Amino acid sequence: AIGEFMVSLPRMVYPQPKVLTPCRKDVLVVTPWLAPIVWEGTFNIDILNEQFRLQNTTIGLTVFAIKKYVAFLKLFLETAEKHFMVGHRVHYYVFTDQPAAVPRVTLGTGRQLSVLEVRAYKRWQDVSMRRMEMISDFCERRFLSEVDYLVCVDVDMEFRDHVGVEILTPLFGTLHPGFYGSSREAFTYERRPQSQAYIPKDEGDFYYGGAFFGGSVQEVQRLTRACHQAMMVDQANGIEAVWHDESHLNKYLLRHKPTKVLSPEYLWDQQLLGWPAVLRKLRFTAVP
Amino acid sequence: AIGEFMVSLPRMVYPQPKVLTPCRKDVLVVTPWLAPIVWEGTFNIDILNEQFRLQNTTIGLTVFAIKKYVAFLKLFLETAEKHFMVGHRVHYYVFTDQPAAVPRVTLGTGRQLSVLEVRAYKRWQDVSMRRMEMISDFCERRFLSEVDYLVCVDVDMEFRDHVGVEILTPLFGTLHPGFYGSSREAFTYERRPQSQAYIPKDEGDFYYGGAFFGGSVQEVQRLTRACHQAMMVDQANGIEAVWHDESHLNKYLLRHKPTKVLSPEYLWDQQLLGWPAVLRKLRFTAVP
Repeated sequence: AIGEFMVSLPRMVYPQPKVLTPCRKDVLVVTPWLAPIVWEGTFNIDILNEQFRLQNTTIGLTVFAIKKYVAFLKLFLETAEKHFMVGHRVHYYVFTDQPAAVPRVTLGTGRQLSVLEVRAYKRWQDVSMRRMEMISDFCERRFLSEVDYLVCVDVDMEFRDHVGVEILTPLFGTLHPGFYGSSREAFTYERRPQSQAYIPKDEGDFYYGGAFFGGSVQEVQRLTRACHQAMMVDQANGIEAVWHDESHLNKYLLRHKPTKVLSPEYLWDQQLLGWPAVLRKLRFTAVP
Repeated sequence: AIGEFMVSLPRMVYPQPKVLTPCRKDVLVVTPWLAPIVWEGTFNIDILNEQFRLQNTTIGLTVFAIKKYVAFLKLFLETAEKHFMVGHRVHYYVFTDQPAAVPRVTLGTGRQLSVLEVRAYKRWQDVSMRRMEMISDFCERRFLSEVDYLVCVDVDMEFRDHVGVEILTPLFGTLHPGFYGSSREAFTYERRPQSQAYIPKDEGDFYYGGAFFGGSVQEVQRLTRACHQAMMVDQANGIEAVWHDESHLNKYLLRHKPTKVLSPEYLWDQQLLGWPAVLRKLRFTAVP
């Protein structure tokens, strides 16, 4: 559960934080609205693990695997078992058009998987809107009873390093690895005023990736509901945003600021971008 | 109100945050448990003001003025009117043994003051415990109906610069200006194991000042209730902590980590410590 009376932490011995020493000198570690930007060196995972285990935290992971993308699930789940929220309760939700193609992956204790079938829609429009629509319906269903936080990711990926409770907060986005060093005029936001996703050239904090976002169930139900309704307006107006639900996600997080932002450690592509010195760990990566 | 459905922010034009430029290179701006440490240069006050005004935020300030300390109230309130939460709804609660000695200070719109009398206790023990006891009783009374956040400060102080919604969070402490550069063995925590406030030599994140703490009403009612009960145990055991309620506040915030920590900008003494280059603004200061 979240925000509930929480017991005292036990005695712990760790290095004293030093007020007059920055934790990173090469990157921004806090937004202008005082949300942490999560990089290696910003968190002590031992303290955070204690805090979240004392709250009996359950994390849901949602992933959509449609048509040939089912091929990606075996590595995705195997690597999640090695690196995602180890030590905590996890519930994976795999949305697919092919229930029988889901691989039988062995899970650690406290971890479960549900397979949810999707309707194989006739119209590409309903396909484009499907993820936001489905996440928001289950949010008001199983998710509210079953998990405290939801993480929504793409399947054509693998975990290579720790992804844990440091990311948990009411609402988070992740810096897209193609744009974290770019000026805002270069961001690929929707630029046509006729779209609900429109953001003007002089606005924008970050370009967030559609492949990794999440939050508390309530906040994820708000975001996905908003993006789905906005996409439905655009479809009625005969316009499709340049980057589909990612365009809507960016308009949402511009107007409703995330309470944590994840660094590109959490969403990377080594084939296209290599391993820059500013990335001390590559945690969740494109499969080539 | 807090955590309630919040409307979208309006269009705003401001400088793009740059991911590859730290906001401060001379100080730590985030704790190891990912709480922001609030310094000048870490926040855009325009964004935060919008967020908190859209939530119709009311901030209560509590201050105790006993015996000759009533003399400090005129400057304390006059300077609060110039610098504390301007633009937002404020309710000052002045706890005093001398209701008639409270100065008639002119308040801006949306700002009110209540005078609450204290019992002039016979025993110094009940005096030492009085602030935590009284704050926690009103927390379960007027505060829960009347304000969203509570800030609890000492009266022998003056505001010299902005103190605003950047500080608001479920639970905050402030770095004591005497210790922000010290190692933990130097912190004046209670060191006797017989006291409820005991902290061992190898433990401790920061030394927090008893003169400036706060949070949501629920979290402040938890902290003050805990410190009052712990002080009552110590009194039954015939021990008084070295720094009274400040010792208990430190034991509390060690075991229950604050969600924001305020830099010594927010609690300073220029007579004793000058104006170091690391302090870009001196916001709330000892009266000499």
